[PDB]
Amino acid sequence: FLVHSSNNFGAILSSTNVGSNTY
Amino acid sequence: FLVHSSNNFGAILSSTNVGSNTY
Amino acid sequence: FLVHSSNNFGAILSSTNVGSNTY
Amino acid sequence: FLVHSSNNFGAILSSTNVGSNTY
Amino acid sequence: FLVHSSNNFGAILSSTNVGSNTY
Amino acid sequence: FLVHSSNNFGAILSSTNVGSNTY
Amino acid sequence: FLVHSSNNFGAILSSTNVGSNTY
Amino acid sequence: FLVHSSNNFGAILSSTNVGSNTY
Amino acid sequence: FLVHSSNNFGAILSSTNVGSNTY
Amino acid sequence: FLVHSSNNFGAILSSTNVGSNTY
Amino acid sequence: FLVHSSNNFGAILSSTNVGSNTY
Amino acid sequence: FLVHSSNNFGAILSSTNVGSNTY
Repeated sequence: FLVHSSNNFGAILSSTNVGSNTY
Repeated sequence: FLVHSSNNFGAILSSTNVGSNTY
Repeated sequence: FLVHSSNNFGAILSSTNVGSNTY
Repeated sequence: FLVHSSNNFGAILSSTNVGSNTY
Repeated sequence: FLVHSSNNFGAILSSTNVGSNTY
Repeated sequence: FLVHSSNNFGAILSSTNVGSNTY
Repeated sequence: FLVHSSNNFGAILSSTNVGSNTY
Repeated sequence: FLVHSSNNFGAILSSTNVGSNTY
Repeated sequence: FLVHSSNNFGAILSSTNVGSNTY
Repeated sequence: FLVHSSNNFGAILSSTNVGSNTY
Repeated sequence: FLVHSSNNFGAILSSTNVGSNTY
Repeated sequence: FLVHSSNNFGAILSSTNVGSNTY
C-alpha cells in the first residue's frame, strides 16, 4: 500500500543553462 | 503502508548554471 | 507504517553555479 | 511506526558556488 | 515508534563557496 | 519511543568558504 | 592584443542531472 | 586585435538529463 | 597585452546532480 | 603584459551533489 | 608584468555534497 | 614583476559535506 501525493499552489520561476564549455 | 505528502504554497525562484569550464 | 509530510509556505530564492573550472 | 514532518514558513535565500578551481 | 518534527518560522540567508583551489 | 522536536523562530545568517588552497 | 588558446588532448566523461524536484 | 583559438583532440562522452520534476 | 593558455592532457570524469529537493 | 598558463597532466575524478533539501 | 603558472601532474579525487538541510 | 608558480606531484583525496542542518 503506497501513496504519493504532491500538491503545488505556488508560482515557480526557473532558469537553467547547461553548457558554455570550451574544449 | 507508506504515505508521502508534499504540499507547496510558496513562490520559488531558481537559477542554475552548470558548466563554463575551460579544458 | 511510514509517514513523511513536508509542507512549505515560504518564499525560496536560490542561485547555483557549478563549474567555472580551468583545466 | 515512523513519522517525519517538516513545516517551513520562512523566507530562504541561498547562494552556492562550487568550483572555480585552477588545475 | 519514532517521531521527528522540524518547524521553521525564521528567515535564513546562506552563502556557500566551495572551491577556488589552485593545483 | 523516541521524540525529536526542533523549532526555530530566529533569523540565521551564514557564510561559508571552503577552499582557497594552493597546492 | 588578446590571445586565448585552449588545447584538450584528454578523454572527458560527464554526467549531469538537473531537476528531480517535487513541488 | 582579439584571437580565440580552441583545438580539441580528445574523445568527449556526455549525458544530460534536465527535468523529471513532479509538480 | 593579455595571454591565457590552458592545456589539458589528462582524463576527466565528472558527475553532477543538482536538485532532488522536496518542497 | 599578463600571462596565465595552466597545464594539467593528471586524472581528475569529481562528484558533486547540490541539493536534497527538504522545505 | 604578471605571470601565473599552475602545473598539475597528480591524480585528484573529490567528493562534494552541499545541502541535505531540513527547514 | 610578479611570479606565482604552483606545482603538484602528489595524490589528493578530499571529502566535503556542507549542510545537514535542521532548522
